Amino acid sequence: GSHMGTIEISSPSKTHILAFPFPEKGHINPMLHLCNRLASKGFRVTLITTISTYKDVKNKILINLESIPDGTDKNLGMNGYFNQFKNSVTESVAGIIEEYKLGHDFPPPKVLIYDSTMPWMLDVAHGHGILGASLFTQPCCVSVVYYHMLQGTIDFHREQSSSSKVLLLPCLPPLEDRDLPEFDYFKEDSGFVSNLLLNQFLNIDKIDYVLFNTFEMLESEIANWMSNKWKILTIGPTAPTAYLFETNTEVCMKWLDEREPNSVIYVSFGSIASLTEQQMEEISQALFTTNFNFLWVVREEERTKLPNCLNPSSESFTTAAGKLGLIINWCPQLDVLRHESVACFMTHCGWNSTLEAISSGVPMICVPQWVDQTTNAKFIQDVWKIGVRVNNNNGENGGLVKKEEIERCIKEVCESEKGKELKRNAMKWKDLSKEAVSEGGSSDTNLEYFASTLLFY
Ligand SMILES: C[C@]12CC[C@H](O)C[C@H]1CC[C@@H]1[C@@H]2CC[C@]2(C)[C@@H](C3=CC(=O)OC3)CC[C@]12O
Ligand SMILES: O=c1ccn([C@@H]2O[C@H](COP(=O)(O)OP(=O)(O)O)[C@@H](O)[C@H]2O)c(=O)[nH]1
Repeated sequence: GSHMGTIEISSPSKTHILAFPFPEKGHINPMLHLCNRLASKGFRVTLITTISTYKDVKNKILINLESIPDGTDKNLGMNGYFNQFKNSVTESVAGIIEEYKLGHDFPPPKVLIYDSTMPWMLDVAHGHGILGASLFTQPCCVSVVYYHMLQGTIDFHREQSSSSKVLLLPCLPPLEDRDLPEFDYFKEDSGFVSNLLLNQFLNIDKIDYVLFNTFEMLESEIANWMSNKWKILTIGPTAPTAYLFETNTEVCMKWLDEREPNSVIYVSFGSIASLTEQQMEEISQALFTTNFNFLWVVREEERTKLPNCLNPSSESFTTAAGKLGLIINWCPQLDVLRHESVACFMTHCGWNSTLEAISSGVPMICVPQWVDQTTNAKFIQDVWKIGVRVNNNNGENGGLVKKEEIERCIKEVCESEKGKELKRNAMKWKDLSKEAVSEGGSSDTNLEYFASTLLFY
């Protein structure tokens, strides 16, 4: 009694978060993990995705799901394709924000978490009166290389046949030419892919929340350098400690359950990369002669590039070394990596696979293909010391990696005493990533900072 007044409560359950990943699995997956964490804190979370990825996201998922049209003419070059994409999703998401601003079941949107490679989405959020959070899907270390490239002072031009160069940037180890992000692979479209990653920093000072899927201890020096400059929040890994529903889960878990512990080489080049027939044959011949079992993901659209001596969703093998192999179109990667049967991970070093391996304690054989995969491999081998990087036959990044070189790297990681060290290092980093996302860890604290401040008056 006695008093008279109204109390108003701002809590996660009446706070509405919008999330909009770039429509590729290396962008969708870290976003979905973050959304799962945010729903667990009680927030209302709506995931917006393009119609052509919608069924994939639906199969994987508390989370409200909205589709938007693709904006993909499929007939234009990369520049016109992306600009149509930008225009379509700009009006699409603006529309959704406004429906929800006038709705009554849901709270009005408080923030839009958008993919860092769609920086024009900050203009949509701010133009419609809500906060913007930019989710980077690459590590801090390679992201700052893009910032220095955008600043245009340092010369990143390279004529690698004339001389060799080493680049020193603040709070980064020296970077050889092969350590830089790889854009020449894209040939005529190299400038476009380049611009797309440089432009992540066009509005960096206007972003309300700068979110990186990494943990501070993994990237201490450069994260501090970026925290001083832009007040970033390292919130990773967004994947949980010991999930997304992936395909072939029961098949892969049953197969791995029937293998000896620490006996399986897990091989994946991610969702996008496509290897030449020659490269596939080098890998095949290594795997069929090594002293280990193997689980090798070859995507459906890549099966025809397999060697002549090998359509079918999966194939089982006894190898020429007496071991067992399984070739499959897709696997639950996080569950595979955390299986006791897995000895090591031959990976293209996409950032999600890298951080999922780190979070799982699995040493890597690095076969980087392009963009940040080269830089990631440099850190895996020489900084975190949890893998070895293959050497391309010719000196180049697009050069063939021979079976003998693959074999050499298997023997080092899996049979040598150096490999036992690499595995010790990987369990150390596994514990540190677990510590970062547990109560009082830097990533747990940073993600709570994001969540708590959303509630502020
Ligand atoms: C570099 C890029 C954008 C930045 C994000 O990190 C996602 C990657 C995926 C790979 C890359 C895109 C940029 C667009 C791409 C060139 C695009 C392609 C168009 C094409 O004809 O071949 C591939 C699909 C995806 C793509 O291959
Ligand atoms: O057989 C597979 C291969 C990949 N992935 C997942 O797909 C993502 C691949 O992203 P990454 O950044 O490693 O490389 P990209 O596909 O973008 O080249 C990661 O979340 C993997 O966990 C998977 O679930 N099953």
